[PDB]
Amino acid sequence: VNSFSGYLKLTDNVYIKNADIVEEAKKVKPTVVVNAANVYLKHGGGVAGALNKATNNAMQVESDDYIATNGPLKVGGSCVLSGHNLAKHCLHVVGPNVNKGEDIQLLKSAYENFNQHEVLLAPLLSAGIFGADPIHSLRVCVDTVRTNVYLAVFDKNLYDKLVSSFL
Ligand SMILES: O=C1CC[C@@H](c2ccccc2)N1Nc1ncnc2[nH]c(Br)cc12
Repeated sequence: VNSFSGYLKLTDNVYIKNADIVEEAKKVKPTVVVNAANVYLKHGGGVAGALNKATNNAMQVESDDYIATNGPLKVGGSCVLSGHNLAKHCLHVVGPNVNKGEDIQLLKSAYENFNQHEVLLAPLLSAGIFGADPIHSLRVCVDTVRTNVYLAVFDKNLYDKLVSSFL
């Protein structure tokens, strides 16, 4: 039993809700919140910009130190950093950005990072400003993640379409 509330159950382990991931994180304080990161951990917009703003830029300060020490992430890769006031940990995961021309096959590799954590609050990777089809992203999530994932979808119109079309 965990503290997530109001989710529709898609599969044994995948759940979905129309919610702002920022407000959901602030309420649940999950062990792991997933960020829709880029390789430079520059949290300027989309989910990343919103999560970082909610930390009063502390996520960005921590991220800049991480990059100065370790260099950029790989597309499809991840790193674990602090969750600040939102969660215990933030798993920064880099899905391919279609608006940069990156290989959508890397989306499965991106979701594989979730399997290192028993329970996660997460957005749909490569959706939104990353330019991929969110229906496809949900399919890859369901077919790749085996741990318990609670997906927050900000756009209500998109949420209804994802549910109505789910196989
Ligand atoms: O609906 C969706 C589906 C695609 C996803 C997204 C991911 C990265 C960049 C842009 C969009 N997205 N957006 C949010 N998903 C969850 N929580 C959110 N909070 C805010 Br603000 C936006 C937001």
